[PDB]
Amino acid sequence: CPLMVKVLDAVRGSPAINVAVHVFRKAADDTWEPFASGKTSESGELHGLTTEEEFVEGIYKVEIDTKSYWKALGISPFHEHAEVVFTSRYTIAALLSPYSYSTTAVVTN
Amino acid sequence: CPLMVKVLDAVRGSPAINVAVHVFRKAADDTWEPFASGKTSESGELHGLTTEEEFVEGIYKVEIDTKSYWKALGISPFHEHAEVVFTSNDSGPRRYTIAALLSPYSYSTTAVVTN
Amino acid sequence: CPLMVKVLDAVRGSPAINVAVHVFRKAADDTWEPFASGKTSESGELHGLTTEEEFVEGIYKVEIDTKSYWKALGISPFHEHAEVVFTSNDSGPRRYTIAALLSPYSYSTTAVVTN
Amino acid sequence: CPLMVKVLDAVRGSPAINVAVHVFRKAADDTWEPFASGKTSESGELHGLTTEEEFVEGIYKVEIDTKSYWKALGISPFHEHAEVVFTSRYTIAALLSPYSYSTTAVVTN
Repeated sequence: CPLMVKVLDAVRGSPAINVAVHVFRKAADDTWEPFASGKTSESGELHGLTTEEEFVEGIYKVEIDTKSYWKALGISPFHEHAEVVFTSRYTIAALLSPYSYSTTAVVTN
Repeated sequence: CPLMVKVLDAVRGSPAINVAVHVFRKAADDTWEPFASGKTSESGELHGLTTEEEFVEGIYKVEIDTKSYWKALGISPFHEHAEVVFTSNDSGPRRYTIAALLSPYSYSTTAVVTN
Repeated sequence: CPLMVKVLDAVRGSPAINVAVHVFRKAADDTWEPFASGKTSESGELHGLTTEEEFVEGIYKVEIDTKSYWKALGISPFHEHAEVVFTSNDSGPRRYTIAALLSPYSYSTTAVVTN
Repeated sequence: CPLMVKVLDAVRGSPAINVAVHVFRKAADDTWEPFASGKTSESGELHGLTTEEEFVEGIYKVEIDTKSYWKALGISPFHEHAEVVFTSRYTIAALLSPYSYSTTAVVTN
């Protein structure tokens, strides 16, 4: 798999577990088409979203449902989600706080 | 002025100047409607985007054109832009500062919400 | 005033108020000598730490007491403090803003250096 | 090993390779005693710094030599190093830019 998503919780110092992640690809008609989705594991990682064959050149959006994550912990956060948009191994990492997030791409191989 | 945007450059240690910023509001048909826009100043700040009267409760998106900024500096970037999506909340008086710190392969955004 | 410190709270989305900040300068015997200190204001900013005349080229450490801040909010933190160590450089006129964004298990610090 | 250090480069979107890391422990006389050191690998990770037996309760400082890293890439950075100070699995992660860094602790098991 050429795409992995890793989510960390900066309040608890832990992986962010069971976070929903949705991936979209921009279609020829300029709309966002749903591409893949999943939930982070106990390690905060989401593997297997796609394959080398399916992950063609294009514009991709990774939407991380941070709001549901914080609300399940009792926290009303600022952001609706964390959005990562890029043109195409990619690791998309997100570090979450209730009123802040950071995202980093690590691109290897 | 209930909404300000501030952008910093983590490579040069400087305000990120002349960065395009677009604000959208989610419409009833679930599309994003352009709302306001501008360019960051020499202090990296964008003031005057909206008014207390216009900035009603709703879902907003602030799109920061980071890719064009890094292209102007000759540094290859990862992201097309930085997007900040939030629901505003008129429970008490509020001012929103959306702060973004930019690196070519990383950004962070923070909301500073004050009375 | 060539050196300012600004601290934000990523959990509450607010300036980090009443945070103790200590500045040190490296002495000839390689020890850290206290130089200046204060507490952040209601805007999360600490002004007036030093003067252009006092702030000569050297190695400085800015220590932000993040642990006491999180203890006051009742949130268990990881770090004892946030430390920012840098060499100042009087090649042209400069102002230094040391900005820190605090979470209980994470912080980021950025230098904004302007003419 | 109860302590791992991971360093990422936010300019290139890559692990930060061959970064020097020094660990100190505060002694009873209130001085910093050198505890362990190493260099990050091709994955940006530094494993094996210590053992469960050696990593007793105490105050630790992890000093990451970011200045040498940037200077080897032609960049004159702001910070002399990134310092992480904490009282005691710990993963200390640092994300580096020339005028900014972030550090996050991920504490598991």
